[PDB]
Amino acid sequence: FPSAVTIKSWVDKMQEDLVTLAKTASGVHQLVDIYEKYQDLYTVEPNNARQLVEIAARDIEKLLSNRSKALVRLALEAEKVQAAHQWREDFASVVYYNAKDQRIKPVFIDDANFRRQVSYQHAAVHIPTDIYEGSTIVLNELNWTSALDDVFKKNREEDPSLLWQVFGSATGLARYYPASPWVKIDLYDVRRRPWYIQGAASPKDMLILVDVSGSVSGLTLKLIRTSVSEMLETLSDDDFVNVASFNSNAQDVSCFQHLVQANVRNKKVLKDAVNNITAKGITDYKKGFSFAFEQLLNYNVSRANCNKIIMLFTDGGEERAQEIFAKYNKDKKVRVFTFSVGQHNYDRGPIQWMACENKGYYYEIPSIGAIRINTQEYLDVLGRPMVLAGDKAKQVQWTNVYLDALELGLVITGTLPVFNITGQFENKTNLKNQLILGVMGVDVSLEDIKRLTPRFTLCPNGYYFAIDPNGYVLLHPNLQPKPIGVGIPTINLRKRRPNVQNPKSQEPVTLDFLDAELENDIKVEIRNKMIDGESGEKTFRTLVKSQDERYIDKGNRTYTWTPVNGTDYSSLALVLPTYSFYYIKAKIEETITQARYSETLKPDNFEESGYTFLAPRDYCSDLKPSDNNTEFLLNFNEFIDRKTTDLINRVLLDAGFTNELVQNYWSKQKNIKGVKARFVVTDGGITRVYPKEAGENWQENPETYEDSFYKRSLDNDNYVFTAPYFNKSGPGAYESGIMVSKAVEIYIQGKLLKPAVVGIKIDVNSWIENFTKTSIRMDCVILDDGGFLLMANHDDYTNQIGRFFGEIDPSLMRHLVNISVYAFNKSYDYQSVCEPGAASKQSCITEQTQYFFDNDSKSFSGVLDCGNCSRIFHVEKLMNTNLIFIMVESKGTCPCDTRLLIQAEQTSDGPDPCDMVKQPRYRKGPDVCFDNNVLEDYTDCX
Ligand SMILES: *[C@@H]1O[C@H](CO)[C@@H](O[C@@H]2O[C@H](CO)[C@@H](O[C@@H]3O[C@H](CO)[C@@H](O)[C@H](O)[C@H]3NC(C)=O)[C@H](O)[C@H]2NC(C)=O)[C@H](O)[C@H]1NC(C)=O
Ligand SMILES: *[C@@H]1O[C@H](CO)[C@@H](O[C@@H]2O[C@H](CO)[C@@H](O[C@@H]3O[C@H](CO)[C@@H](O)[C@H](O)[C@@H]3O)[C@H](O)[C@H]2NC(C)=O)[C@H](O)[C@H]1NC(C)=O
Ligand SMILES: *[C@@H]1O[C@H](CO)[C@@H](O[C@@H]2O[C@H](CO)[C@@H](O[C@@H]3O[C@H](CO)[C@@H](O)[C@H](O)[C@@H]3O)[C@H](O)[C@H]2NC(C)=O)[C@H](O)[C@H]1NC(C)=O
Ligand SMILES: *[C@@H]1O[C@H](CO)[C@@H](O[C@@H]2O[C@H](CO)[C@@H](O)[C@H](O)[C@H]2NC(C)=O)[C@H](O)[C@H]1NC(C)=O
Ligand SMILES: *[C@@H]1O[C@H](CO)[C@@H](O[C@@H]2O[C@H](CO)[C@@H](O)[C@H](O)[C@H]2NC(C)=O)[C@H](O)[C@H]1NC(C)=O
Ligand SMILES: *[C@@H]1O[C@H](CO)[C@@H](O[C@@H]2O[C@H](CO)[C@@H](O)[C@H](O)[C@H]2NC(C)=O)[C@H](O)[C@H]1NC(C)=O
Ligand SMILES: *[C@@H]1O[C@H](CO)[C@@H](O[C@@H]2O[C@H](CO)[C@@H](O)[C@H](O)[C@H]2NC(C)=O)[C@H](O)[C@H]1NC(C)=O
Ligand SMILES: *[C@@H]1O[C@H](CO)[C@@H](O)[C@H](O)[C@H]1NC(C)=O
Ligand SMILES: *[C@@H]1O[C@H](CO)[C@@H](O)[C@H](O)[C@H]1NC(C)=O
Ligand SMILES: *[C@@H]1O[C@H](CO)[C@@H](O)[C@H](O)[C@H]1NC(C)=O
Ligand SMILES: *[C@@H]1O[C@H](CO)[C@@H](O)[C@H](O)[C@H]1NC(C)=O
Ligand SMILES: *[C@@H]1O[C@H](CO)[C@@H](O)[C@H](O)[C@H]1NC(C)=O
Ligand SMILES: *[C@@H]1O[C@H](CO)[C@@H](O)[C@H](O)[C@H]1NC(C)=O
Ligand SMILES: *[C@@H]1O[C@H](CO)[C@@H](O)[C@H](O)[C@H]1NC(C)=O
Ligand SMILES: [Ca+2]
Repeated sequence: FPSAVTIKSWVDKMQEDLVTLAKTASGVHQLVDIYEKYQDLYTVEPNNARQLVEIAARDIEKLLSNRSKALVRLALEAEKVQAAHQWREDFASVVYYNAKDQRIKPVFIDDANFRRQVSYQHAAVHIPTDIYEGSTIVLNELNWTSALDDVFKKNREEDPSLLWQVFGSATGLARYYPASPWVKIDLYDVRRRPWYIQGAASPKDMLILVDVSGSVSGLTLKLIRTSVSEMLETLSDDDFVNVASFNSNAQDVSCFQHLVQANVRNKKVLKDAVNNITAKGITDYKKGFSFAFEQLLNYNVSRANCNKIIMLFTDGGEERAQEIFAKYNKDKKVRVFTFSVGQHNYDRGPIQWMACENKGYYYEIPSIGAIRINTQEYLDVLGRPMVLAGDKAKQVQWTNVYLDALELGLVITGTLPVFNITGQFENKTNLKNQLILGVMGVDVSLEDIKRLTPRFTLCPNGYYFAIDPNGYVLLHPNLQPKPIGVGIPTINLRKRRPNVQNPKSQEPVTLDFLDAELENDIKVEIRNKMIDGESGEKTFRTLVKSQDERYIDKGNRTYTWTPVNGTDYSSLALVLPTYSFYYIKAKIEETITQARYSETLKPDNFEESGYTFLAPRDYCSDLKPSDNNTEFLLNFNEFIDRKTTDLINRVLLDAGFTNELVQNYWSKQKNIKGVKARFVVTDGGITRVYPKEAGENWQENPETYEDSFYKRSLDNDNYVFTAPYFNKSGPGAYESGIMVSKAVEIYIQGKLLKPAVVGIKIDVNSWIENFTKTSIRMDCVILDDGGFLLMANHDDYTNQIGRFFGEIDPSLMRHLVNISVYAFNKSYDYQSVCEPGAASKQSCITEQTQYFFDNDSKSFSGVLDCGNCSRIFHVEKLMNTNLIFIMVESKGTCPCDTRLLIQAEQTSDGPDPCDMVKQPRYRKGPDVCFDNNVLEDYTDCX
């Protein structure tokens, strides 16, 4: 039973230790004087936030205008060549490429924009392996499409760095220049690609009715459970659905009861509802359709207000529901596509009738295999209103982000339909002009937009970002490839085969603005203002998740936004802290001075300067080191010695200042008693570790803007203690020790600049030795921001260093959150890969529970009562630093091993989507839309 004055005097002894050891060993107060002394070699220039945003909006506008324009050239030529064709029937005269293996076998160049072998002299062709022998529908369309060869080749010379041009086509071919070898079974139908089903129709309020009566059971039900799952893959993220069965009565076997958004997530609820359909009852078709036309009302919701589709997966029946379409379809504004599946011997008579009265189109499905071809030809009917406005339907329609099939990265496509002009201005009988040919696509990699958005003048905390009218993400730096979505991934191994590659999931990567950052009632008000807003900034105190999900910091974010002045399929946001409005412009003028700076950077001097490491960056002719930063550093010296424009000027100025911490403050100390290894990480990407012997175990990412502790120490105005991983793979441990950090504030003529982070990596053993000799002059735990053990007595805990305290003594920690200090948050990360459960690596949703300090008052006294043992806590925060000191009495007396508070990530389901739809997230759909011309002429279907 200790006493509070004696404890607080003893905490203030450990406070004055770790602070004074930090100020002496790190050259923090010495390095400011280095930055103060050289008042020259600067002109500190502002960022201005705004002026950055309007300039970077004009380049993202011109990039989508430069490539977009090319689309018009491919659409104008493709149609021109299509008029003069004359339909050859025999083919004894053609020579294309067939990229899956007369034909061509050309030369290949290893090229680096494509990261792959390209040709530049031919287009390649992908004919899906369901189709082909020479069948003169395919073979004739290789004829006129060969003309687009000159115009594909034209646009590389007009503007380089174009990625894949592509003409998709309604018969399934793809010509794409540059020609390249296509990447056991290759499924890949181009007509079901999100970039085709997007610019091939207008958005869609679908409603799927599924006959679940007693007559569908058997084969013809199993084809409906497959075909709805193959139907819903043809929906973009502007399209809405619902799935409704009918039988005796009617019901929306989905758990939604109205129309939903057809996200990645909301389509998964439907694929578990459809796969648990039972089959029993009596068909009636009158309680069914009258439930279908009510759902396509409900204006209450927030539908898209466009092509209304009722799709029908019945088997058969003798019921023309004539009393219903006269009730609801007098104005003929609901297209009804009807499918009739399986090999039932029923009456297909009425089902053909329902679709040819209601501008529909009857389809038929014999078996599995016809499912992929039939449920995509339903978009040729929806293109019928678009072709009748061919002067003004050629807008450009950009697709929201998805992974390329050729292995390029995240790419965004621009699409434009190509329509059949073969009589026009002469007009003509005009027989089948009411169908499109295909869609021209032009890719942009998001790296090419990131080339436009420089992330190296703003503090590593600052970053650009961009939101598309459905409230999803182009440039938030928390995206990364790998698909996202859905929940706990159950795979049984008791069902698979020694066979097929388990297909590649054409799903797009749609991250929500509320699920990249932390959800807050201000950032909602930002997004709903940013999604259509004209201009606005807001400065506020938020929770900022740290880059590795250990920690939560609290800082001031001043961010602003503006729309793209051209297209409206994006709007940008430059994000800046309050201490990053001013940056350092390098300005070096003597040419001897920067020559001496280059001397320092050579690897010959690591005994004198130490282990210097130089972050991978951009210039003319270099690469990305695969951990061989030594190879990058030698290549970088070859850049200087050939030189004997601002990144090259900054790093040379940065090395010259981090030199004078070594040769003037660390060379005069020479292996201090304590510490373990001094380190300096700056922006400019020069991280130096002084001794170089155990500094080879510096296991951190040398790119400083991706670096996990550099960003944290800029926010806090004091010492930050990081706690290392436990086991981690390897020796970061006792062998490594724990770290200290403090950013470096600079006082130029009334301004605030924080360029550098200076740190110490504390020896674990020597700081044990003070900690126990101070106690002779009881169960003590040093515990940081986040519940991680830094050190402790009792020596069963020192085998744990860095493990979260909830897996040590949870009864303290479940208590300690319940009395404030420390609170938490729980966010979701949609892209974390984990292992599949029970019934190798794939994507899943993980929870992330991150603990952090709440109030002030660094004195928390209180008593814990579990039962029949009680014990007394004295929780004391150390001042001017990031630490809690806890005095807990006697593990010893009887335990309470109830459970564990567990950090790290746990595989979980998402939020409840049945409740998430109720009050959904504000959004705005496009404005065009095309439906119901007077002409049309519906006399096909059949
Ligand atoms: C915990 O262990 C540390 C060793 O890793 C000890 O740190 C050293 O303590 C010395 C005295 O406490 C300091 O000496 C002082 O150094 C300054 C500048 O170097 C001189 O101006 C002072 O004259 C000198 N003191 C005297 C009496 O001459 C060491 O600088 C210091 N090491 C560092 C890196 O700061 C801690 O003392 C030890 N904790 C306790 C409570 O003993
Ligand atoms: C599609 O393929 C056909 C052939 O499979 C191409 O037709 C060919 O077109 C060229 C020029 O239009 C013809 O050349 C002509 O030759 C005659 C003599 O034979 C000459 O008098 C003309 O001055 C002209 O040079 C060629 O004969 C013709 N081939 C056939 C079999 O008729 C057509 O060009 C292809 N389409 C595209 C867009 O490339
Ligand atoms: C663009 O639309 C036009 C319609 O104006 C399409 O032209 C027609 O295409 C069909 C293809 O089935 C041709 O039918 C074929 O005619 C030959 C006679 O030479 C016959 O032997 C075949 O059995 C078949 O019936 C039709 O002739 C043709 N119309 C004309 C005036 O030539 C054209 O196909 C569309 N473009 C594309 C790429 O689909
Ligand atoms: C959405 O639809 C519901 C129907 O479920 C509407 O609720 C009806 O509102 C009228 C108002 O004229 C009342 O007379 C009815 O009694 C309501 N129905 C029920 C079952 O109570 C609702 O008004 C619609 N609009 C909104 C915004 O919710
Ligand atoms: C596109 O951006 C331009 C400027 O880049 C905007 O022009 C502004 O026009 C308003 C009034 O219409 C003026 O008050 C501003 O001074 C103009 N801005 C500039 C830069 O001078 C234009 O408004 C933008 N387009 C739209 C549709 O808002
Ligand atoms: C990264 O690249 C450098 C090349 O400069 C490697 O350094 C050489 O490594 C080999 C094998 O370990 C040694 O035999 C040489 O003596 C090293 N120096 C030179 C100048 O060749 C370094 O080992 C590479 N790192 C990794 C992890 O592969
Ligand atoms: C994330 O943590 C913040 C910590 O501030 C939570 O915000 C506080 O929540 C409590 C209880 O909900 C309120 O009493 C406080 O007034 C809130 N403070 C502020 C500034 O809003 C927030 O609720 C947490 N969010 C989640 C999803 O856990
Ligand atoms: C726009 O296109 C022209 C045409 O080649 C090109 O020179 C220019 O660099 C493009 N703009 C940008 C920002 O790349
Ligand atoms: C139907 O299947 C779904 C998905 O597995 C499940 O949630 C639901 O409980 C099932 N219903 C019945 C009656 O088995
Ligand atoms: C935001 O700025 C104010 C004024 O400069 C400062 O006092 C405050 O500490 C900052 N907020 C945080 C969370 O640090
Ligand atoms: C990780 O550390 C825990 C200590 O709780 C230990 O039980 C486990 O075996 C370690 N794993 C590896 C791979 O070393
Ligand atoms: C923990 O917090 C909850 C929520 O405020 C409260 O109901 C409960 O009483 C607290 N626990 C104790 C032991 O007071
Ligand atoms: C923060 O929590 C502690 C818990 O004891 C309390 O003493 C302190 O007053 C709280 N601060 C505020 C501002 O409520
Ligand atoms: C605590 O006391 C109860 C009776 O009040 C007794 O039955 C129980 O065994 C005791 N448990 C411990 C752990 O002391
Ligand atoms: Ca039936």
